[PDB]
Amino acid sequence: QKIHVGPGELDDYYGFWSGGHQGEVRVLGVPSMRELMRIPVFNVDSATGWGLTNESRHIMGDSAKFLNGDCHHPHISMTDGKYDGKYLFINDKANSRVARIRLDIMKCDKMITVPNVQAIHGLRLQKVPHTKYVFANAEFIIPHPNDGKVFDLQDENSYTMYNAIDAETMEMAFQVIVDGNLDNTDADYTGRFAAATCYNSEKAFDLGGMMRNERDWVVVFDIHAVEAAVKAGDFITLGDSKTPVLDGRKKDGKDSKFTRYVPVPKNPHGCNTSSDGKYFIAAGKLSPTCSMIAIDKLPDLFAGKLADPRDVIVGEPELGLGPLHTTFDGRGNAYTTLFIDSQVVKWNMEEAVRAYKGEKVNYIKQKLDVHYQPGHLHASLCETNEADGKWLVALSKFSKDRFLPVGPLHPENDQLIDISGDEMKLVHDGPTFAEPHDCIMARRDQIKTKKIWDRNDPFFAPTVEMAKKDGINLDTDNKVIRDGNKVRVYMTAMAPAFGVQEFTVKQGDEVTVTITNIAQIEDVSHGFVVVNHGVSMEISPQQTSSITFVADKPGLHWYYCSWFCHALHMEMVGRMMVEPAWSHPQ
Amino acid sequence: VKESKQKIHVGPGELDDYYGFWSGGHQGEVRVLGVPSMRELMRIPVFNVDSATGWGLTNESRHIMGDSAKFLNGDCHHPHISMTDGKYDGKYLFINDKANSRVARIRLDIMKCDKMITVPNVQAIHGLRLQKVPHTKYVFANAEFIIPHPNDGKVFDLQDENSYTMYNAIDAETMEMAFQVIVDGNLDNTDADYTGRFAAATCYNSEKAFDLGGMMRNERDWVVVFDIHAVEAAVKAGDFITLGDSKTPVLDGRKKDGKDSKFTRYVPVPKNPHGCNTSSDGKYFIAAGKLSPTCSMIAIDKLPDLFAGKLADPRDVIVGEPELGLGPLHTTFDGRGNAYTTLFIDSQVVKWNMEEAVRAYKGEKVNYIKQKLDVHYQPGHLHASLCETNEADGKWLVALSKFSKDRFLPVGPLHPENDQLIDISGDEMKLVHDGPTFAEPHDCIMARRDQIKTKKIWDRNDPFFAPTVEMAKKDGINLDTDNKVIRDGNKVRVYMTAMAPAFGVQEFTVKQGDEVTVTITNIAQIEDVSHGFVVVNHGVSMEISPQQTSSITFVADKPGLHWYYCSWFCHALHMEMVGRMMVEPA
Ligand code: CUZ
Ligand code: CUZ
Ligand code: CUA
Ligand code: CUA
Ligand SMILES: [Ca+2]
Ligand SMILES: [Ca+2]
Ligand SMILES: [Cl-]
Ligand SMILES: [Cl-]
Ligand SMILES: [K+]
Ligand SMILES: [K+]
Ligand code: NA
Ligand code: NA
Repeated sequence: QKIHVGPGELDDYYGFWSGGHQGEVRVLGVPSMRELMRIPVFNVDSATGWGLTNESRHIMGDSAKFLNGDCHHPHISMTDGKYDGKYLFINDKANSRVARIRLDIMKCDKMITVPNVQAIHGLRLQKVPHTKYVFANAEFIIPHPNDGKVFDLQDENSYTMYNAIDAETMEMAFQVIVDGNLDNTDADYTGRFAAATCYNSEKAFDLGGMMRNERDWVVVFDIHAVEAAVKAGDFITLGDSKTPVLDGRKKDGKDSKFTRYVPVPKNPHGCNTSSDGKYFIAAGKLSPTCSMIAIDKLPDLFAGKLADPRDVIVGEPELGLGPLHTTFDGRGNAYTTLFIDSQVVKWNMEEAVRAYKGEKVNYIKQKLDVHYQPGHLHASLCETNEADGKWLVALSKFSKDRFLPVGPLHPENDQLIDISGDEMKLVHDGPTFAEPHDCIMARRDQIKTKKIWDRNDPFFAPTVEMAKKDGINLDTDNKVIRDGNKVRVYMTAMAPAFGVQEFTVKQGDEVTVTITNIAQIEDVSHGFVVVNHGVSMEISPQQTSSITFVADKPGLHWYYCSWFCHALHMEMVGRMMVEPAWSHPQ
Repeated sequence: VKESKQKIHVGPGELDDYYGFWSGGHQGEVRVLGVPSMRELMRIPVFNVDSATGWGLTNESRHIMGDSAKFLNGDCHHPHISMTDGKYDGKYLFINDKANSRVARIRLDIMKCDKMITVPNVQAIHGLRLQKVPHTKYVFANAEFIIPHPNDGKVFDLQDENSYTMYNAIDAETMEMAFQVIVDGNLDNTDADYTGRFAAATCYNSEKAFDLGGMMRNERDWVVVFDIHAVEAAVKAGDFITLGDSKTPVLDGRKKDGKDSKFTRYVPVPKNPHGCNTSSDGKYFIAAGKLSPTCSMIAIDKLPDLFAGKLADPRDVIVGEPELGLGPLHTTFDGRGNAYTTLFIDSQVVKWNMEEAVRAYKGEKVNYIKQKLDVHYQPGHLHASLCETNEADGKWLVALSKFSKDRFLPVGPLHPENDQLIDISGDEMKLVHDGPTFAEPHDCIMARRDQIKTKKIWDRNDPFFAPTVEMAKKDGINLDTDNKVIRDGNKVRVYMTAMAPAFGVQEFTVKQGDEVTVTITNIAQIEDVSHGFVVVNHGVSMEISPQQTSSITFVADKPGLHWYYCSWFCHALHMEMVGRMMVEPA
């Protein structure tokens, strides 16, 4: 398997890395492991202006006031259990959001703050018949309402919820109240079932409390039952949110129609659907095991045909210390990170099942040392029925001595491992910033990107509507619109000249600058920076972008094009002249 | 005969040979790479807001940024490492911000920005380089754009006698201004000699024009040479003025009725010259012709005669003007007598011999051009290892090219820069690696592994958080031991230690509207065991590495229970390293 990509060669896969607490999404080439692009999401990007521009702040909504995010879990939309390459979704644990990235323009195009919850952690997508729902875990138990009268996690109105978002509209679809809490989640290959791990069945807030129970569980959701209750109007709402809320808690030991709780040791973490659709596999973490839930026993479980929820468990292999996550080669082997033992363990799922029935058999095939303390791992196409068994990435949390010293803060070590054969082979150590937790790979032919924007793209359609009210034709006009103490500058941009090279305003005016890059070539980006005003944005071919700032300083203020576009790029500049306040009405 | 055949593969467990410090371009950070692997080992936030470490959110970072903490953007170009006796000493890295007119200093032992200055009475810090000999006493910085003085909105005319820009000298060690020199025209790039007496800067806008045609009118602009000794003498004698409310000594380096200043000489050089690079043998200031297909070589040892009025014509210090190709922008050196220049139009690196160019300028028929290597595409800066020092080792060359086109997988309308690693150890340049990068790093600098020495854990006396230690002292707090909540009206100052896997303060209660400061001291002594702190749905995030104290301030504006958690995976029980803020309603 080609390991190195030389000058002029292309990578064979796209990799989409979470940015962790840095808040962006990163696009890598695999197997070179080089970063090809950064996609700002919850971070503020000085380069493109994401978080500064009107278009990006419109997408972020009120959450544009936050300059931080914490993302863990990127996933690609699917149709019939295969990537369709339309969208990538990712969580924000810090400010309780889900974001959608359009993979044709490689930008976040939608973002939602999940109502009535704290901390969106686990996230994964419906596989079949396609990604109708984005499933997302809120990790922390809170009071409802959370108005400061009740703080007790044991109150009957303290709980967290499972969250389903409509992938296409990026509006909430429903929420399910659960017992305990929620960690990671995955979905089956039928559309009926989803599952999530819980580690705080104790509803405690201290370390010892959260470890009290020998088993927590994975909670299984019957989405068909949830949808049926929603259509029937059998739901409630919380606070000011219209999201249908269904109650998936037990009451007096009796199960709800929406959930079943399978006892699983212990503070389990990863929750991974095998690529043959057979199992939800939960990583035992504090228990040295994984628990294998037979998806084809779930209908019987929900129909009272089983005596004990544990009856849906058909394997519980002992693997090593600190199992966190599992992935799949598509040849019937699973791969699990051992955080404490600092290894990846390769094991055969069907032999673990046979061992659980007492048939003594060694289901462990190999243990590979990684460096060090691995969290997530990802095999190429593992989340689809096309799992190809070629590449594996294990994302480790302590790199110690594997890279040059760079001070007290160390990079992470994401190691690329060749799994095309019987023996796992460590091939590359990839240092990364800010703790990517998880990543996802896609074949090159599964991603189709645009090189020039469409003029009707929804990303800036609101800006086009604003332009229309001013009588502006964005493709041709270079005009300064005045409206009280607001100034709206509309210009075209074409290397190496701004279409409006100077304009004059009053001190204190609120200035919006809208720029349309009227170029037709590829890779001809322009920028716009106003010196000493904290103003910066990108405009790529056929894109319209805009930004708003207050001209709070009298005098002459230069603006310039930031994106090197030309031999005369140093010279693509303009001037904003600000008349002093003492010369205008006080 | 000697071949170019260095290894570029750095396998698992092997370490890079050099550090690379890349500018973050319009994204605003500095990036630490390993060379020759070209992998990114660390990101150092400077002018960007970093969600991961909290740079731009924490009190320590906003203290360093001062009032400029209000800006969320920067635009970097030119990273340089401090020198002693013309060799890198590994103490500091400096970098410019063109967007908000700043210079930042990075401490290379902790890999953090530790000082920042907004340069007074200028717009757009672009060109930047360090004094070499006897050490980096001054940071020299170009303000690119001509502005009115004062810039109070009375005069906008850039031809006015009080419209100009200035050359800036910052005291490298105190990061206070040392002096400014008014110049004719504008300033592009700058470098310094190997004695401390002279510095020089290219000027592309000798015309003081605002339009593209106006800026290209003069057949020749110049490089302006500064007699720094003469500037220092005048400051010591008190022969200076000050501008506005800045105490910075200001010297007038303009020509007056054709009469030269004591501080400057203007050497005519074609055309809109751009790069300004000092050869590693200290013989030449080499100015790249850009619009002229040449480089101009200024003999540094003729400059004393120039300033003494011993030379008939300022062109007499020009001793070479090789013709190289289309669009020469920047030059670097292998220490063997060759220069390497980027040809932006021809899209090449041209290797040429400086002493042979000097002889050609006298009329000898000698071919000084050795090789032209195609690069991909449109190179700007380039950098050979240790080129800025008398130890230039002739091993590696990076050319930083602005259009990557088809050299990487497509990733939408925006494309990465192509930073290409070239083996120059032998007679033939050899292209060995294409490195995609984000946001146009413009330039980079390399250092031997043994020139950089970093701390593995923080010193408790570190100036970086000394103001926080002082705050703690005023509250009677011992940061190494204490877990306490101080109440001060509507202000709450929480102080806690942190150790995997538990915050030293796991709950605290405040009043809605209180201003909360959380100060955390990581009392681990194990390398690489960093913790984080995130307050859910409050926009609060920061890093605390071993023995560091970090603090962050936010308003508790939402009643109810609000979770905080450790963002840095630190322990098998990382998910459970959490606490609760309880906010009582008003
Ligand atoms: Cu958020 S957890 Cu194992 Cu996913 Cu990192
Ligand atoms: Cu700022 S310019 Cu040729 Cu240096 Cu990039
Ligand atoms: Cu437009 Cu550089
Ligand atoms: Cu401290 Cu994770
Ligand atoms: Ca538990
Ligand atoms: Ca000129
Ligand atoms: Cl998982
Ligand atoms: Cl230069
Ligand atoms: K780490
Ligand atoms: K570019
Ligand atoms: Na939205
Ligand atoms: Na300062």
